Amino acid sequence: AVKYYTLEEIQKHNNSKSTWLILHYKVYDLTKFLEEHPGGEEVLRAQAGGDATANFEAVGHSTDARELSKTFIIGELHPDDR
Ligand code: HEM
Repeated sequence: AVKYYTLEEIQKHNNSKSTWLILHYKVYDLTKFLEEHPGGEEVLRAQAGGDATANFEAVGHSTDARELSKTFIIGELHPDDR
């Protein structure tokens, strides 16, 4: 199962209270990951509300990181937005 969230909504979740972004048309809550993320908070938060696939892939991110991302998958991008 998965919950679908609208890009509208995701754009509201783009700051300290909620840092969510699209990667590969899925919604990753990194809100409680800001401090943890070795790349720093601002790098995600800058793209948050938007898609960051290109950045995520440009950075490579280890298999383990990709796997860890699943732990933050809170939903998919709504098909209306896809
Ligand atoms: C999907 C959620 C993400 C997870 C779980 C995650 C996890 C990690 C981890 C564990 C590292 C260490 C690199 C490694 O060992 O593979 C890292 C580095 C990094 N991440 Fe992420 N990341 C995520 C999303 C993003 C996003 C959206 C961006 C910002 C556009 C980003 C930018 C970076 C940068 C700049 C580094 C540092 C690379 C360096 O050391 O030069 N990450 N991330």
